[PDB]
Amino acid sequence: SISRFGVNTENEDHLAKELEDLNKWGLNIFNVAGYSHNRPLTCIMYAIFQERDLLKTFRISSDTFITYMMTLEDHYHSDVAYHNSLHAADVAQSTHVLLSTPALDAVFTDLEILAAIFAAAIHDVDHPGVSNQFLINTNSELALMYNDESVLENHHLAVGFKLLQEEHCDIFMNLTKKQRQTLRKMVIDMVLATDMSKHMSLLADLKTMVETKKVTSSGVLLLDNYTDRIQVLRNMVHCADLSNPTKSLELYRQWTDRIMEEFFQQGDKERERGMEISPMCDKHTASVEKSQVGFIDYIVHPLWETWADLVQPDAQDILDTLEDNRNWYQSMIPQAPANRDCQGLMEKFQF
Ligand SMILES: [As]
Ligand SMILES: [As]
Ligand SMILES: [As]
Ligand SMILES: [Mg+2]
Ligand SMILES: [Zn+2]
Repeated sequence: SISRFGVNTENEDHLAKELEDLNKWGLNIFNVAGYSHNRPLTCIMYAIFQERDLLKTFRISSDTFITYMMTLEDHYHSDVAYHNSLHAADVAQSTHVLLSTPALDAVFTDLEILAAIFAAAIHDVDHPGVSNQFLINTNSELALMYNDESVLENHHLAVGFKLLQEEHCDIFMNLTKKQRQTLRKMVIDMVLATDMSKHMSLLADLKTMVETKKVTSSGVLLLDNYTDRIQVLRNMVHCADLSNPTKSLELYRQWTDRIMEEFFQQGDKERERGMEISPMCDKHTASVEKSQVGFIDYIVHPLWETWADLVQPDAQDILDTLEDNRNWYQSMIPQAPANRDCQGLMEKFQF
């Protein structure tokens, strides 16, 4: 209901224009946030669920859905530069687009589609704007609870599911016990997979799958067993999570400005607490351009190249944009002279 969003007819008309790109890679989620009183995750998720008739299929009332989504979205930190609800909204919408790629047509069940989009929506909830290592190094209660392993990722999941218990928030109330068990299994799998420390293993497994790749007479992929389906889904969400460099430059630049701002803020916290500054977190040493080029060359491109292979020729335009964006950043490198976590990777592979 538009009233729950507090949007007037004028901005509702603006949103109607923006949402024409709901099923497109070119959707501008920044504009959606601007016309929805900064509730891009709830707005885009509502639009997605309506578009896919998910509310109908799973007997989720608009009331329960919006209440839960607004609750979830409010648990993202609006003062965190990158890992906020705008990023979650972007990953959710990007996942929604990837799910409809021709090569995957009719491959996934409605429960798997629900699980993937839900996973994308909650994958960074209650993110503090600092890395797992920062939490571990400060002897954070969170790190102690999760034994220093995928600390934030485990937390995002715990929060995402815990919020279903708040008043009028159980969007899975009408799923069968079996469906809830299966969806929960898949969501946990996908969110845990967003831990950048698992990237290399994910890509390797994905490549191994592309080898045994099977298609139909029309070209559609064939995934008849659960293990292969969840493997594609976990990589799909991971790709959506790493899709910023594949969007139009106007968007990509904003995403980059944001992640750097977030890294710099962690750097400020480290300096404030007498800690050594983490890689990429010192604005007076960080090479933004070099870092993006290196990150694309060693992490993003390899991943998307593999995904494109799996769904060829579906993701060709994405690869072209990624290439153009990479070369733009390489050109922007101030005319100069001659680990296993995002921050460490960006510093290591720095071009
Ligand atoms: As909306
Ligand atoms: As991320
Ligand atoms: As990252
Ligand atoms: Mg994350
Ligand atoms: Zn993310």
